Amino acid sequence: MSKTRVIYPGTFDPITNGHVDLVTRASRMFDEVVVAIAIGHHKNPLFSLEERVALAQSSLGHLSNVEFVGFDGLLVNFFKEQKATAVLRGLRAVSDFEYEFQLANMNRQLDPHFEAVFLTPSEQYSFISSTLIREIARLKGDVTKFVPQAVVEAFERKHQQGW
Amino acid sequence: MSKTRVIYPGTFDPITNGHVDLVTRASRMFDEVVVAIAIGHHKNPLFSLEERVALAQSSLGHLSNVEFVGFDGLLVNFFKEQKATAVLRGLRAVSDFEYEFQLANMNRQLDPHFEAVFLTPSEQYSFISSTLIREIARLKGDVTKFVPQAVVEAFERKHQQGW
Ligand SMILES: CC(C)(COP(=O)(O)OP(=O)(O)OC[C@H]1O[C@@H](n2cnc3c(N)ncnc32)[C@H](O)[C@@H]1O)[C@@H](O)C(=O)NCCC(=O)NCCS
Ligand SMILES: CC(C)(COP(=O)(O)OP(=O)(O)OC[C@H]1O[C@@H](n2cnc3c(N)ncnc32)[C@H](O)[C@@H]1O)[C@@H](O)C(=O)NCCC(=O)NCCS
Ligand SMILES: [Cl-]
Ligand SMILES: [Cl-]
Ligand SMILES: [Mg+2]
Ligand SMILES: [Mg+2]
Repeated sequence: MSKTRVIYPGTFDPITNGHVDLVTRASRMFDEVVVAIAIGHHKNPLFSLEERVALAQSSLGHLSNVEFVGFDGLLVNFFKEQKATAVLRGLRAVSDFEYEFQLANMNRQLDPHFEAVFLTPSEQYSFISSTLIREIARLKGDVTKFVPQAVVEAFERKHQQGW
Repeated sequence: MSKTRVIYPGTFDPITNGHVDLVTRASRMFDEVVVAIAIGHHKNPLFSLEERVALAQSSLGHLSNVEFVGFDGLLVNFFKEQKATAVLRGLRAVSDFEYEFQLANMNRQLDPHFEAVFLTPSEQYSFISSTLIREIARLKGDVTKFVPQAVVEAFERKHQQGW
């Protein structure tokens, strides 16, 4: 029996309670979990790579089997570099499901060793996404219930700097 | 690090190439896989429990980490009896996805330890289901491409007995 290593890729812009839930659930089922934060070199995140990693390590660092790594390029190249057992994704909605099904098959064609496993969210997180959180915060709403406290504060320090 | 045990529940009536693919993929990612064949005490399968188990062991017995077990009752009770890490399901279509999402949440309410992981099929199996296979065989079509050879023969021995 070998050691299992799953990658959880994402922009994590920012990390939410939903992502925390998934990573905790995955950490119980596999030997190593890598939170893989897509840099977004052409794709414009609100929070920088450094902010995103730090926000993630603050919510999940207490789990000893979870690593945190920024990446760019083709997910299958990252998959091979990392020697991963699988990629993990969460599935919140039908459109997620259909995109994810297509990506899994495309990746399996690029690399026959590729594998994708999916979790569905607990219902209390099923309505939460990074995009929507950004939108409420930007309009000065309160996102405390949907994100860790460190993310709450990070939104204030964006309001207060201008970047 | 503990030993992982996932249950793959199903009627497996009969097992298809799609199910074989999923179980092989799961066997690489977890320490033990249990093919859990729902007896169907009120729910009328074409093939008996004994036929279904045998057909499954014939396709998958070569994998040393796969067990085969009939069960009835509440899947969460089976989950606890088996001391499982998770239940595994395949997701072929949108309607699958929505039923599975609801069942995972219902089960998580019955037992907070419950967990469900999902795989999507390779595209060459994405159109295959037990129900459709039964239907083609019943109308004397050829199911050789969609099922292991032992299942082909089992359909002949049903044509030739009458049960
Ligand atoms: C798809 C990319 C951008 C990352 O995904 P995304 O931008 O959607 O990230 P985000 O952090 O918002 O979501 C992360 C994942 O967790 C899931 N998730 C998020 N929030 C929740 C929640 N509350 N509950 C459950 N699941 C959730 C998402 O559905 C997603 O699978 C990334 O994988 C990537 O760029 N990959 C490399 C590029 C590539 O190779 N692309 C094409 C060829 S493959
Ligand atoms: C849902 C039951 C009947 C089994 O599922 P089902 O009858 O759909 O079995 P079947 O063998 O056809 O499918 C098995 C699984 O593999 C998947 N699958 C089948 N063929 C393929 C394929 N070609 N590719 C990918 N996935 C596939 C299915 O989508 C399904 O998840 C069973 O779980 C059950 O009865 N559980 C206990 C009852 C219970 O507790 N029910 C309600 C309270 S939870
Ligand atoms: Cl996003
Ligand atoms: Cl069926
Ligand atoms: Mg998201
Ligand atoms: Mg089926």
